[PDB]
Amino acid sequence: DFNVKKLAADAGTFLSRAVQFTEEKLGQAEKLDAHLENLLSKAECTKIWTEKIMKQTEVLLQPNPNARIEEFVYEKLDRKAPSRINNPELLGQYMIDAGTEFGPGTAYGNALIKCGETQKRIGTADRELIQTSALNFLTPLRNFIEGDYKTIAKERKLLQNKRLDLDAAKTRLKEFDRQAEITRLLLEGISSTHAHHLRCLNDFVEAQMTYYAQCYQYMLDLQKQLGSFPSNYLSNNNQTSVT
Amino acid sequence: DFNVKKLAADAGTFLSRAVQFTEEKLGQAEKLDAHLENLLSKAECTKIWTEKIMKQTEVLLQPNPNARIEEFVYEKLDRKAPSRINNPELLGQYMIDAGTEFGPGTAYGNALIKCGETQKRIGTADRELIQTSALNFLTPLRNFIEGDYKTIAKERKLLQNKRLDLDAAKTRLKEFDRQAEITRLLLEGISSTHAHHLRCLNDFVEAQMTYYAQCYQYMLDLQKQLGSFPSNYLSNNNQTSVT
Repeated sequence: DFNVKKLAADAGTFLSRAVQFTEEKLGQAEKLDAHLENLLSKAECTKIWTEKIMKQTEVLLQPNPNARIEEFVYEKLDRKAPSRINNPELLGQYMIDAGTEFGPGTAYGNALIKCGETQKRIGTADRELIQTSALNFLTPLRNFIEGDYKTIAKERKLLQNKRLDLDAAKTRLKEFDRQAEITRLLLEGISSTHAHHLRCLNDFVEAQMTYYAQCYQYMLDLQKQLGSFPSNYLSNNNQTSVT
Repeated sequence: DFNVKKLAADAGTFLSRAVQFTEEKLGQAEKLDAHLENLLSKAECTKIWTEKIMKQTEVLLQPNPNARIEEFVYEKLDRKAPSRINNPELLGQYMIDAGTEFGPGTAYGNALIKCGETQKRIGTADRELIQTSALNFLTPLRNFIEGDYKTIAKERKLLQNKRLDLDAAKTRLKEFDRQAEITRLLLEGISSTHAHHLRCLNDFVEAQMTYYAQCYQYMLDLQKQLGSFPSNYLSNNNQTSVT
């Protein structure tokens, strides 16, 4: 009865320390009073959070910092680059050829090109889905990464550089005021004036959302375009079908 | 200017952690809520404080736990063991022989045995000083070490033993009440009912104090017993002296 005791005694420490082992892709700022160290740590969480949503919409598997390495490389122009081909275009690309190869004297000939044009028009919607996820969700946050975030990192880097310079200036008894003011104004701008990312998430969920209803209400029309075999080919003299 | 910065940068951590490196001679009790862990830590400080005053009166150098090792060994009976010989007995032991060897036809013959009997009667006072420091200051605290402190350590040892037993009894869902009551009554007895050591320090300072005035007022009598040479041998026809 002592093994299952000692088995839970050194496993509680392993279960308690299972958090601080991963989820790191950048450095850490210099350890300033709690009014400024809390703003600097909140800036570090704001940096890791603003640089950890854009890894999520392009690939479909993002549980790891490999998607953050995929996010750290960035692209501004879309020139000489087409859309990525999706599942519904390829779900109808063969079926067009299968419908013109199978046979026209059969009720599948009024049926396979209906599903083929259905998949080929969900193909343009999924071509739109990769564009509305990359133009209003990937683009302005990336331009804010290479915009004022370099200015914020520059002002806090010169803050942490010249803080030790004024430590040298004040500790010998007998560039930090203006730099700390611009840095603290940038930190209070990215904490208090945070009306930049509520709209980004609230428009990203609408940009994902307004494709699902369109392709659903287009796939509802396939039962109307395909409803002739429970009404006209149901009464066929060759075979009966499902009503 | 960066060396004296880094020199006073890594040295602040060494100056901040210069306390928790020594002053330990026993173990530590098991880490219970703050009402009981604070009483257990107060019991640990009460144990280290009650077992760290008796090291101080016998030896004259106690800055270290070597005096605590000298304090951990304890003695009850004083049988076939005389007093330790002190400085004033040995300050007059030769001077008796020097006075009976030097010469009686000289005013030092009325002077050296006066200082010799002075040092030989400070000798009995310092023989008394080792007894009043070992009988009312060393003895009852040592009898309290091997008295109810073993009972306190036994009740808190069975508390910390059967606390994990009732942890085993309560964590498996679907001897500690009475033991914790006797233990908590002993901890609240050694915190709240602490009218045991005010009298010990208040009598130890009187036991040290009432030797100093006795030997001072006895050494004041040496100027009266030795005042005949500024009055009778001052008017000697051989030589004059100091008045």
